Amino acid sequence: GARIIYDRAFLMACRGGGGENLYFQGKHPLQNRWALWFFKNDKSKTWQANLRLISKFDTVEDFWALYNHIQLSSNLMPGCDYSLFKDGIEPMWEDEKNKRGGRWLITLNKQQRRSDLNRFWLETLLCLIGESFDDYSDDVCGAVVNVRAKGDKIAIWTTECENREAVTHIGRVYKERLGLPPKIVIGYQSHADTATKSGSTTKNRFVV
Amino acid sequence: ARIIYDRAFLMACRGKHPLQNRWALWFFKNDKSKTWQANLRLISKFDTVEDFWALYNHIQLSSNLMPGCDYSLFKDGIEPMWEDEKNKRGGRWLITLNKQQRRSDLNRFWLETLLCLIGESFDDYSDDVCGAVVNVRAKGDKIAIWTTECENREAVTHIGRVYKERLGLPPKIVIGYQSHADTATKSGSTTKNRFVV
Ligand SMILES: CC[C@@H](O[C@H](C)CO)c1ccc(-c2ccccc2F)cc1NCCO
Ligand SMILES: CC[C@@H](O[C@H](C)CO)c1ccc(-c2ccccc2F)cc1NCCO
Repeated sequence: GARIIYDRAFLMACRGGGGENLYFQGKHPLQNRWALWFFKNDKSKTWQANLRLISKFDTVEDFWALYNHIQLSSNLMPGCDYSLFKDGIEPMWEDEKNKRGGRWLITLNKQQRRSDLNRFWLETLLCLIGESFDDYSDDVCGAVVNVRAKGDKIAIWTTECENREAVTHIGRVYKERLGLPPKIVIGYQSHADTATKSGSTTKNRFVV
Repeated sequence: ARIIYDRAFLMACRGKHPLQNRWALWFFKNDKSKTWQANLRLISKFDTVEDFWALYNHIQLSSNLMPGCDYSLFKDGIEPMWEDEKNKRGGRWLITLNKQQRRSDLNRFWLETLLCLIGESFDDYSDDVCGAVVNVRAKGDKIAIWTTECENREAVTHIGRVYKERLGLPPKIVIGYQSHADTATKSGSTTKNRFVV
């Protein structure tokens, strides 16, 4: 009665349609159901009005259908954010599953939009849907991409910043899967520190 | 697979269970010194049974009934205005309540409407549902389910028959479906009903 885990190679092989899905039993179930959110930035609107749920999915094939659809139907607008979160967790730090939590953060420079945004974001998505952090995948809430003019942010959000073992294992595996050099250190920030603006930086509770 | 909750399951969850859709609760007062942008205020969004009940229990305790007001629950991304792309070709099953039935049936009928929406009570035809509107008025209240396409007769009349069943209305009491394009034009004391159940 075990966790459903997909490595990167298996998820890539399941890409590009193909499956007949006979008996509604030929699709590959995910451990969790996931919801894709969009948060727009315009028209003098409340935080709630700008957050929109796009779509939910709980198979590898339906992930790839949505991915292929967004990849062909959507263009990149700064001010926007996309978030993939487990079903029942809103992509806001005030949520019961995020308020005690935080994020592993990747910051991309202006150059790296064109070179690394799509690659790093896909690798992040596969880490989530594939349950890549072993038992510590349960600490994962979701992932956020902030598209910005200064430079783009990609983050894995986790549920509890005081779970050092879980947080640091997520961190180490994520950095490995992004193929980041050991010189490039990524930082974990409590959402409670990120919420308070106190200077040019937020404190990192952990680094890998 | 579609997430469907019957009435009994949703009531059992009242003091997390995902909804098929995310829903947005809107409030609208008729005020001309402010116009349709400032009058229409978003109150809150939700996509679980428990968060529906938290908001319901909150509004039920914290809010008192003012005529001229309207509340609307619509799917996330559909504004509660007929000009919206998802409503302009559509219409509404309308329940009109007399002055007496404000005290007896408003809260009951409105709750039953809400459960039909969040529970996906119309089978595949729940996708034709946009939302629901309650207009609190002195003449007598209005409750309506809004659907996306008035030319989908099969979708529309299934919704109306299930809705009428869930309101526990007698078969003598016939409800009417009105195109938003007919309701927009004031032509007398009544609007034409494209269908009736
Ligand atoms: C920031 C990348 C953004 O780019 C779009 C093409 C618009 O610029 C984007 C957003 C969401 C998803 C997404 C799809 C399926 C499941 C979860 C998801 F988050 C994928 C992408 N991009 C893929 C590569 O283009
Ligand atoms: C019956 C109209 C109004 O009644 C109050 C007395 C108004 O001050 C009302 C409005 C919205 C909601 C509502 C709550 C949660 C989600 C969607 C909703 F539309 C519930 C109610 N009434 C509850 C039962 O009386």
